[PDB]
Amino acid sequence: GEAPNQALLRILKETEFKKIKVLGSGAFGTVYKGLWIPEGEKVKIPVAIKELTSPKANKEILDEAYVMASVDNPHVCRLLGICLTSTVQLIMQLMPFGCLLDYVREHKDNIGSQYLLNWCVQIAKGMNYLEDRRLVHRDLAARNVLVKTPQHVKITDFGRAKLVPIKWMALESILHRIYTHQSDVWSYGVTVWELMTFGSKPYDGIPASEISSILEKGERLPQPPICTIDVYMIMVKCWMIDADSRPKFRELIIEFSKMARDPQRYLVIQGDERMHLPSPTDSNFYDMDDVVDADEYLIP
Ligand SMILES: CC[C@H](C)n1nc(N2CC(C(C)(C)O)C2)c2cnc(Nc3ccnc(-c4cnn(S(=O)(=O)C5CC5)c4)n3)cc21
Repeated sequence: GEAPNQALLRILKETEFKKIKVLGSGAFGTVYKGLWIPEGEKVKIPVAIKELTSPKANKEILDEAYVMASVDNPHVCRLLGICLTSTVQLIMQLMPFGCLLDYVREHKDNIGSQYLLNWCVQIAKGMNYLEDRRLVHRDLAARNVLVKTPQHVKITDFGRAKLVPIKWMALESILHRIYTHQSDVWSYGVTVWELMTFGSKPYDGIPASEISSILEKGERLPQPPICTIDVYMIMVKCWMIDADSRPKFRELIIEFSKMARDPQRYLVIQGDERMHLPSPTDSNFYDMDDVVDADEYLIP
């Protein structure tokens, strides 16, 4: 059959989690900001703690734990461990800049072409990795891309990942519930559109029930003002009826990489290049002592 999944599920003690405060709540559940202080290791890891006491809630979150514990890529979010309390909690890496959707909306005036094109390469890299691991995300959107640093993004939310977000879904998925890596490619094109429009809602005001009809007639999301025909043509290719005619994620990495070498040729932004976003070599970016990021804290 398939290859044995030898990933390790780390059961973490409640007593090892300090300075807990709410980051956000919604349909997704509740995400808390915390500090993981393991054993006598002299490390304080900034963490995010997710929870959806119901047996069906524990089933769904343990399915997300299963997928999230099985992934290992710089552009994908890995599970650090789980905490078994009244409800099952997922322990993950704190992404200080939150989701990419809210980031593009709040920092629109300082987001340049190089940042936008790099985010596209990075999302495609993480997506290609999921394809290698034979995983179909089934919920790629700008809301599910987290910002570690303005120059480093990662894909998350494995609640729907396998081996309804209508406005992000490929037409085969809306009509026949068919999900493939090529259906994820359609969602990637919508994710790209969301970025290029600085967080615009796709098909705003249009009800979900009308989307399938809109797509069948031949209607697609419009060309963002900053997008050259070069960038939009890539988005359009992700939205073709025939899934096999859509680009492969490895081709999106190549296409956006070439473009990111001359970003002003592919994205037209007023007051470009001069736009600055916080870097790790800048003041007040970071007890403070013994703080180690999850990407630098390997195994026990
Ligand atoms: C995505 C929204 C979630 C509430 N959230 N908010 C953050 N903070 C906002 C705060 C400021 C204001 C300072 O910007 C940063 C934040 C930081 N790290 C992680 N960490 C991770 C890591 C891996 N996965 C997840 C994860 C998985 N599912 N979800 S979700 O269901 O909340 C997603 C659909 C929104 C988050 N979170 C998640 C974070």
